[PDB]
Amino acid sequence: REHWATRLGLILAMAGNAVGLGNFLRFPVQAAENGGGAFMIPYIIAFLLVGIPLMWIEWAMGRYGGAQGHGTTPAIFYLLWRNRFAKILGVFGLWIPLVVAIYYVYIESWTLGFAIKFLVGLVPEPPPTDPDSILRPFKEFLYSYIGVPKGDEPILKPSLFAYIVFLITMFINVSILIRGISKGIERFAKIAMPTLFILAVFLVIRVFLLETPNGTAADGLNFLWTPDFEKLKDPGVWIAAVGQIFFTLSLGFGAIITYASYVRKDQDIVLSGLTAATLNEKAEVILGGSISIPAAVAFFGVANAVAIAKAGAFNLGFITLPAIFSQTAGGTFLGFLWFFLLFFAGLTSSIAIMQPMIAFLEDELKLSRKHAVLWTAAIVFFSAHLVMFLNKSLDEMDFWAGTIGVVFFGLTELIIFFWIFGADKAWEEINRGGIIKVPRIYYYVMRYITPAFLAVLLVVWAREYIPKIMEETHWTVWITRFYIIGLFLFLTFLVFLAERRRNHESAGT
Amino acid sequence: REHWATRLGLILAMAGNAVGLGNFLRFPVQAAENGGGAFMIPYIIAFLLVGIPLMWIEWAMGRYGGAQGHGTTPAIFYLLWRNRFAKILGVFGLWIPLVVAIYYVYIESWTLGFAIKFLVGLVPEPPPTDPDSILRPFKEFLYSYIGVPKGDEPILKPSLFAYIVFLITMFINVSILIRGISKGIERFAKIAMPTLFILAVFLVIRVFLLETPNGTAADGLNFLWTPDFEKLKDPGVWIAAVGQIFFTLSLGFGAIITYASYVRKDQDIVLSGLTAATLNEKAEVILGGSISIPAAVAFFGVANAVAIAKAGAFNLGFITLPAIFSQTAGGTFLGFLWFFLLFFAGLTSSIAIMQPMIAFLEDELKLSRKHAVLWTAAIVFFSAHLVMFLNKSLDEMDFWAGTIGVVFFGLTELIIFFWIFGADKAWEEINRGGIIKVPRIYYYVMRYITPAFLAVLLVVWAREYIPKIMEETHWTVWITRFYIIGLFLFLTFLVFLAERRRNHESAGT
Ligand SMILES: CCCCCCCCO[C@@H]1O[C@H](CO)[C@@H](O)[C@H](O)[C@H]1O
Ligand SMILES: CCCCCCCCO[C@@H]1O[C@H](CO)[C@@H](O)[C@H](O)[C@H]1O
Ligand SMILES: CCCCCCCCO[C@@H]1O[C@H](CO)[C@@H](O)[C@H](O)[C@H]1O
Ligand SMILES: CCCCCCCCO[C@@H]1O[C@H](CO)[C@@H](O)[C@H](O)[C@H]1O
Ligand SMILES: CCCCCCCCO[C@@H]1O[C@H](CO)[C@@H](O)[C@H](O)[C@H]1O
Ligand SMILES: CCCCCCCCO[C@@H]1O[C@H](CO)[C@@H](O)[C@H](O)[C@H]1O
Ligand SMILES: CCCCCCCCO[C@@H]1O[C@H](CO)[C@@H](O)[C@H](O)[C@H]1O
Ligand SMILES: CCCCCCCCO[C@@H]1O[C@H](CO)[C@@H](O)[C@H](O)[C@H]1O
Ligand SMILES: CCCCCCCCO[C@@H]1O[C@H](CO)[C@@H](O)[C@H](O)[C@H]1O
Ligand SMILES: CCCCCCCCO[C@@H]1O[C@H](CO)[C@@H](O)[C@H](O)[C@H]1O
Ligand SMILES: CCCCCCCCO[C@H]1O[C@H](CO)[C@@H](O)[C@H](O)[C@@H]1O
Ligand SMILES: CCCCCCCCO[C@H]1O[C@H](CO)[C@@H](O)[C@H](O)[C@@H]1O
Ligand SMILES: CC(C)C[C@H](N)C(=O)O
Ligand SMILES: CC(C)C[C@H](N)C(=O)O
Ligand code: NA
Ligand code: NA
Ligand code: NA
Ligand code: NA
Repeated sequence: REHWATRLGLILAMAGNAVGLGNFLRFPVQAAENGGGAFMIPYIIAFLLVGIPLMWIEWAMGRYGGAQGHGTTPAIFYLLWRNRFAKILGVFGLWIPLVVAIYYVYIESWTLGFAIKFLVGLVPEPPPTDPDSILRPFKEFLYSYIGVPKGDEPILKPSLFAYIVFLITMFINVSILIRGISKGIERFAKIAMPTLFILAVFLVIRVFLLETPNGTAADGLNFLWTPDFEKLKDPGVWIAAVGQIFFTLSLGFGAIITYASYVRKDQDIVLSGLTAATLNEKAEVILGGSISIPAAVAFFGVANAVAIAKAGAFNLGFITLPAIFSQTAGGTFLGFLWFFLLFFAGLTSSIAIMQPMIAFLEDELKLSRKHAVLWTAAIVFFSAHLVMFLNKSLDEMDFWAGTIGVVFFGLTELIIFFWIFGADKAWEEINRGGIIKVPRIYYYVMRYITPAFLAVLLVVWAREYIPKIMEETHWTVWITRFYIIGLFLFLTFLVFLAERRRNHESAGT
Repeated sequence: REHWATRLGLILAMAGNAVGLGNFLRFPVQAAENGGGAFMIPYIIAFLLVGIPLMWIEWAMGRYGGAQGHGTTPAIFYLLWRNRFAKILGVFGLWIPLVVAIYYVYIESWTLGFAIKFLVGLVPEPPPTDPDSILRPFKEFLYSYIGVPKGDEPILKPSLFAYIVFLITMFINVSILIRGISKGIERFAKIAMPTLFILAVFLVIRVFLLETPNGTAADGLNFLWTPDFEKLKDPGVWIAAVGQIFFTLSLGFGAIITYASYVRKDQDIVLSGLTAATLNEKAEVILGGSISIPAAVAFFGVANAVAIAKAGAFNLGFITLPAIFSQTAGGTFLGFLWFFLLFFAGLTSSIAIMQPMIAFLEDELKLSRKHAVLWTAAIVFFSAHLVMFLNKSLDEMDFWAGTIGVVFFGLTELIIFFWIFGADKAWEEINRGGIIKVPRIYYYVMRYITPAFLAVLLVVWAREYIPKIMEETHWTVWITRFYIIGLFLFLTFLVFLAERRRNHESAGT
């Protein structure tokens, strides 16, 4: 089996798995939509009661499986729980990252296409004070790129440029993955993460210099970092905060598990896992939090900044920020640096969510790395046509896989490891080889608090939120539901084939 | 490998593969849409220049593959042509029958549901002369069963009854297939084919007694059997005639090939193949041709009968015929006998188009028959939800797979066997073990006339017909296109896995 070559390499690869579009695009919107500082308390609490303990659990399950030649959850769950149902529940750790990759790589491709156009100055020209006259050209630019519907049909028509850039983006992901863990992912992380850090710091500095008649970047920071204890009682804020913690730490996607499956059996995961998690959190709250929101607030004031965030997932990052930058000297190049940052952040994460399918095909069906990578890319490339052409298909996938799925899977993996496999065995396994030990209090957090917290969350979710989504959506949501259900049945079939191959092989040995 | 147990068994199974909904539903519409007797000359000529020679070619390829343990075209094409492209072209002999099964089993399920309701008398009551007042209730009955759209959305809503009957129909197909070739398919054919023949003869007799002020059944027969040489120049009629010959003989679906793969290496296929073909043709032109058209013509006259046929694929068989029968004593029970006939005709054919996927999984991935059958049923059952809920998805599948695909595949398989593998080797292989020999003239028909006839047909098709279909259809056709393209990529992946398994096994031996 492959292994990470260096400690630093492992840490930066895991940090790049985590630090992605979630930090720079998703966090500012979630924080802004949910009251700024009012979001931050539930967020910090979720980091402590869910993010940290689940991070250690995933690293441990991955390292444990990897020791036996298995890096993905159909096999790993079965190692932990010798029951046919383990293998079926395990399919979610292939299905979730595959479905997420299907829309995530497309959005990543937009950042590359925007980086290219901004570099070469093929960008809109706003009319030199009316905000709408400045924003409209950037709205039109995004809408033309991805091809937002102008009529009643729920159909998208991406530009030829966007489509070619998607192909290029898939090629770049493949170019890294095909080189494998140490020579591909790890080597890339050592270049990409320092680059990303420097680009991000530069942009934070530039933004901190923004001052207009409507405010300063300081006003943005104050909005994000001033607590509002009256919102601690709002379930929606808690649900938002927990969903963001899963998404941002890559938990419940089978991706931390698969990366950790390349950690040597004896090598520490306590300090390493904690470090990757903290690095992500710094990039999220310090870097991601200090760019878009303070820029928007400086230019528009808090109330308008908030309304922009609520407006769409992509408004702040693909329309508003470049529009604001366009009002400054060098602003087109600053937009380039922003999209380049987003691109490296996305790329280091998308390789992490394609690696589970790759590991499964290699570990369980015994494909060569080359074939595993190319068939993985083929399935993602083909499937992404749904997200490219069907309006809101992206939203539907992000909901089932990237929102509900990961929380369900996090609870599942915790129950399997800490309850079924055995709490003391799990605890022992997490701590084995640790440079530090997990604080004792965390045993009770993992065994009782985390699953209870998650279980309640899912119930309140399913009761007061999802009913309005199974009944109040356009009929075309069933196109995406049908297809991703088919993907699950497909992956289940592959796990069935893997077991038949194993059986036929055991009979020959 | 399994083998057919008896000569008669083999013949009736192959006759039941052929004799299906194509004979009783499709033929009358095609003949009626294309001038009755004006259709019949091109049809008879296509039977001689395409149907017969391709039937022998498929039996021979199947028997040839079966001798080496292979019943499906990815492997068989590769045996005939040791080239990677053979295996890829061979995927069409899994994809075509799977896609066709996906809509064909659903339509078969309607015949079972109608048989049930007609048996129990849960049928419409027409108002005792106005044709519309008699037809409308039967139109409404079909539209409620399958759930035709009442608004603008291209969405179907089948009744709960129709949905349960689809499940039952899948179960019945599975119940036969899971017993295998000799104890399942062959044993069923020995019961079903005589039943079908007797039901069909009874219905022809009953219809021949129809006389109304608008005409007699005799008028229907005269319309169908009176040549119109002025239509011999119409390409559309030729295209219609050839498409019907493929569909009705099950050619180009990989299904005759797979059945023939269970014929012993030494056993005759010349007389056997010819007999199955002739039996189908009698059931088509004598039985299928003498029921619906003469009934409709007797009641409505030729011009109206023709207009009914042009009205929809299903109007004549599911609306008009039962409406006409309802005007006669015992007419509800006669409708039962009609739908029961259609059900046995469909069932004996649907098992034939599921068997290729089953044979592939058994032969190439080494699944047990039980697992091959159940996974096949699962994929068909799941996929059929597209045809059940998306208006016109059925039409799109029937076009790409059941219309264009089979003609393309017929030409492909002929080129592979007779040109690449070798005309003299092919000829030798067809005739080996024959109780009779193929007439010498047919060597030149197979080598030159058949491929030339097909090639011209496809060109004239692609030039003067398909352009109007890639540009003049509703956007939702891309939902079905996307999904069936995904099915091809899926089957290609399975052929890739089969080759890797074979490779790993050869290295162990
Ligand atoms: C591998 C799956 C292929 C399914 C069909 C893909 C069709 C892609 O179609 C392409 O779309 C681009 C973006 O809109 C257009 O700019 C191009 O002109 C068009 O060829
Ligand atoms: C990495 C570089 C990818 C380049 C893809 C080129 C796509 C060209 O796309 C074409 O460009 C023309 C000129 O702008 C436009 O007028 C056309 O509408 C557009 O189709
Ligand atoms: C379910 C996902 C399948 C999407 C396949 C879409 C195939 C491409 O479809 C083509 O796209 C072009 C670019 O928009 C259009 O200009 C063409 O009119 C259209 O034929
Ligand atoms: C919500 C959970 C937050 C846990 C923060 C743990 C901080 C560390 O807590 C420390 O743990 C050590 C090891 O068990 C003990 O020896 C120390 O006395 C204790 O203070
Ligand atoms: C491609 C096949 C599409 C068929 C699905 C048709 C079912 C439409 O049903 C609709 O589904 C929506 C989404 O759940 C709901 O919001 C609506 O209440 C419901 O009427
Ligand atoms: C295996 C793939 C499952 C995808 C969702 C299938 C949903 C079937 O839904 C069923 O449809 C029937 C027919 O309209 C309705 O009568 C039933 O009330 C409904 O439960
Ligand atoms: C093989 C027998 C299958 C029987 C399936 C029963 C489906 C019942 O279906 C129900 O039947 C009621 C009474 O007719 C109707 O009023 C309801 O609308 C319908 O949903
Ligand atoms: C692409 C094929 C997917 C189709 C899945 C449809 C899932 C079922 O959808 C359900 O169907 C019922 C019966 O029509 C409706 O009454 C319900 O409103 C709808 O939710
Ligand atoms: C369109 C093709 C129709 C072919 C009909 C063939 C009828 C049989 O033709 C016969 O074939 C025998 C064997 O070669 C010869 O010995 C006979 O002389 C010949 O008449
Ligand atoms: C589920 C994803 C659907 C996206 C497909 C959108 C492409 C629509 O494009 C349309 O396609 C039709 C069918 O070929 C053609 O008749 C029209 O000319 C064309 O505009
Ligand atoms: C940042 C990592 C991926 C995030 C995917 C977010 C998916 C949901 O985001 C959605 O939010 C807005 C809601 O009005 C819409 O305007 C957008 O179309 C978008 O699909
Ligand atoms: C008989 C074996 C399967 C035949 C499938 C036929 C598919 C095309 O048949 C179509 O023809 C008519 C055209 O107006 C439509 O009314 C129907 O909805 C039907 O889909
Ligand atoms: C799905 C994950 C790889 C996403 C990543 N953690 C991010 O924040 O963008
Ligand atoms: C697809 C084939 C099995 C159809 C069959 N030959 C019929 O006439 O209905
Ligand atoms: Na992150
Ligand atoms: Na990343
Ligand atoms: Na037939
Ligand atoms: Na049949």
